[PDB]
Amino acid sequence: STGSATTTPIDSLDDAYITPVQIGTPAQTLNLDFDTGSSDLWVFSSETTASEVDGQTIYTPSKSTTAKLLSGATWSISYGDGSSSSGDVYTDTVSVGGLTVTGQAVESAKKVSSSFTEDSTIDGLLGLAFSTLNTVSPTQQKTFFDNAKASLDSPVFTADLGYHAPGTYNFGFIDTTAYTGSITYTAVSTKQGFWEWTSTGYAVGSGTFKSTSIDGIADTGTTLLYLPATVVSAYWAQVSGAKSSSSVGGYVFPCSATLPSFTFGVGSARIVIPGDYIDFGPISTGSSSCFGGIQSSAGIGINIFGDVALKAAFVVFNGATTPTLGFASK
Repeated sequence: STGSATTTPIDSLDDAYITPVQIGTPAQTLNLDFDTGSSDLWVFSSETTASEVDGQTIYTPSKSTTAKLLSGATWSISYGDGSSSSGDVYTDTVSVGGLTVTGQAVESAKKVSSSFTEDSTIDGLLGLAFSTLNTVSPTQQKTFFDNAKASLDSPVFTADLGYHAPGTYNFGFIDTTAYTGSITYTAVSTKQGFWEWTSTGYAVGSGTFKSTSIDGIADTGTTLLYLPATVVSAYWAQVSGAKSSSSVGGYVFPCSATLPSFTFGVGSARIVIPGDYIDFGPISTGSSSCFGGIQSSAGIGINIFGDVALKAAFVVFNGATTPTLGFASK
């Protein structure tokens, strides 16, 4: 089997991407944030505290003839941005782009933090990291990809995120029309539960490539590109007037600037992020200070190849017995 679904930016900045997901019988379609940095499929639901729902579409398990309470199971998750959610668990039929999993753990939110409430466009998350990170207790649950894997034509999914445009998540096949050149594959460590890999270096604009190992995670659920402070300083030093602002929370730059590109290495191959992809617009409405799309990871503990980086590539998440990542230009 295979699946193919379009993923759409939630706003004009590509702050996140939503993909429609069918849950239950008859189908209830919710728009989920596919997140290769986490491993829980959770939704706003009929159980979510009413004051914490503000425009989201909710899953109502009592209206699904295939929903079953997973008795005793609870979940609770905290994300790197400080947001969180928690609740109980049903199993139900879940379909993405024509690919159906029966018995998928659907984690129903009883509580969500304010940033989720405040984002009316995201009805939940669909985790695509390794199932060892799944938070369901006392019986850990498998991700959608893990449950689908054996049925897929090939044990892979691909992320093809658009810049200010829709893109595609495919399951079970590699669309050879969706990229240029060849796909370069690189090793993955699953020791932290992430799609963790080592970039071979970087360049700023037309500058020379610096060969240096940068360990980080391919994370579709993170908006920006978070890299070591040395690398980020070298980038922003090429933008007149750019500075790190403690009050804003990162590097800002004059909105009148033209940003240089940023290149990252995948083995001997190179992925070029155009400068425009690094512009996240005014820090507040009407400001001439703009927020940068490349930020320091120094306070995180891990480097994160988020959407800014991934949207410049066609990315293969290869879930073979020994997982690997593939990157191609497009």
